[PDB]
Amino acid sequence: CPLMVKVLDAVRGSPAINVAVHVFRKAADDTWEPFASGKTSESGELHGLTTEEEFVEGIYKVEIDTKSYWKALGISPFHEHAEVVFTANDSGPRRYTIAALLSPYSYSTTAVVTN
Amino acid sequence: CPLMVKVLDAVRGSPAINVAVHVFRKAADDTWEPFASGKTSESGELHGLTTEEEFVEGIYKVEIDTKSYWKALGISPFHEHAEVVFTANRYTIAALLSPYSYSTTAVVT
Amino acid sequence: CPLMVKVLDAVRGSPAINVAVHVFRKAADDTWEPFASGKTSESGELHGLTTEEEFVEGIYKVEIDTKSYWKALGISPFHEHAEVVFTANRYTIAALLSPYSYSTTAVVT
Amino acid sequence: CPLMVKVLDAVRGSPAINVAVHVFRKAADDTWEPFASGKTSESGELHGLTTEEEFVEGIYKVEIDTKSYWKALGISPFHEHAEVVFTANDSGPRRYTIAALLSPYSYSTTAVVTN
Ligand SMILES: O=C(O)c1cc(-c2ccc(F)cc2F)ccc1O
Ligand SMILES: O=C(O)c1cc(-c2ccc(F)cc2F)ccc1O
Repeated sequence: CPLMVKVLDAVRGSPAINVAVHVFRKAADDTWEPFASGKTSESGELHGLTTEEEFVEGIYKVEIDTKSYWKALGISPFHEHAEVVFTANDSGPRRYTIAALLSPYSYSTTAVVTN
Repeated sequence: CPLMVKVLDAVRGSPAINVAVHVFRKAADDTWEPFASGKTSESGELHGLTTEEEFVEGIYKVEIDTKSYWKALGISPFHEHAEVVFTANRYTIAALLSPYSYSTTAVVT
Repeated sequence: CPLMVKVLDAVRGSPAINVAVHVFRKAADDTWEPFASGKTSESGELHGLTTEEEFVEGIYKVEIDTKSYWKALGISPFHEHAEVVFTANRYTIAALLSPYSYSTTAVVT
Repeated sequence: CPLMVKVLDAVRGSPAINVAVHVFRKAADDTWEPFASGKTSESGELHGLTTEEEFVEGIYKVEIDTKSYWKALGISPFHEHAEVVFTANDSGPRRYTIAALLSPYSYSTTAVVTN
């Protein structure tokens, strides 16, 4: 599994469950094409987005729909969403985990990149 | 000054200086229109982006060119940039930068 | 002012006001001795902890009473406090607070 | 496994491997007693610190030896270590993951607490 997303909730100390995630890939003509989407599980994880074959070199945008998450919990947050934009697989294939930690007026994002 | 940006470097424990910042406002047709831009100062701060008059309610995007910042230091970064997207309904957008990670917070006072 | 502390609230997007901060210096016998203390201001800042004269090289501990802060808001927090331990060899110790998480950074200029 | 520690490296985008972790428990007389210790694996994780039976109610300090980690990589970091101090199991037993994200002049810590 070459692209995984993990989301945690810094207010509740829990995984962030059922968070919508949209992934896009920058096309030849510089527009963002829909690549893959899904939502985080009970463990705050989203797997199965893509395959090794499909996940070619490119610039990818991972959009985490944080606003809808916080709104469902009764919190009016600051951000519309958390976007993570990165070049992937430009010196051959890697496995990426995009991790986000969410608070209503703040988020943090890191990537763990392995061979 | 209703909107300011502050950027810090988590590797060096310093302001992140001369970092390009571009701000956009969402247009009626769902396009991002150029609003304001600047480079962070010696103190890692960017002031004077806009005025209370022009900073009306709307959806805004603040894009921080983190890649160029790391590249000028000879450090390979993960992200293409750091984007902060919010509805304006004083705003300080702060970002703390590492090569493979960033945090962003809004202080609204 | 060689040492200042700044605390922000990540739930409200605001300075964290009236937060108790205690600073200690490590003694020769490996004990923590009381050095300086204060409460954060309306801007979430604590200045005037010490002087250049007294702020000599050594190991320092900055303890931020985050538990009391959340408790006064009716929010059950995870941590007892936030501790920052460093060797002093201007220092701004910043902390960004959530109920189950905090981040701390040092800006040294 | 009721107490786990996970450590990531924000400079390299990798788990933080072989990081020393010391856990203490506040004793009756207000001193910190050695509870458990170990070091993070190739995945940046430390498991097997304690058992359900031993991990009673109390105030625990988890000390992550970040300075030694950064020094081994040629970086002179700001902090001596990252300390996480918390009351555990005070409304019955829980499972705790203490997560840290490390940069030379900054760290972040969150806890994920489950039943
Ligand atoms: O599985 C993980 O890698 C994980 C990670 C975090 C976390 C903590 C701090 C941070 F800045 C980002 C994170 F994704 C919090 C909890 C967690 O379980
Ligand atoms: O001026 C400020 O508001 C400031 C802020 C930080 C900081 C710390 C942690 C974090 F997640 C984000 C930040 F921008 C670090 C240092 C700092 O001076």
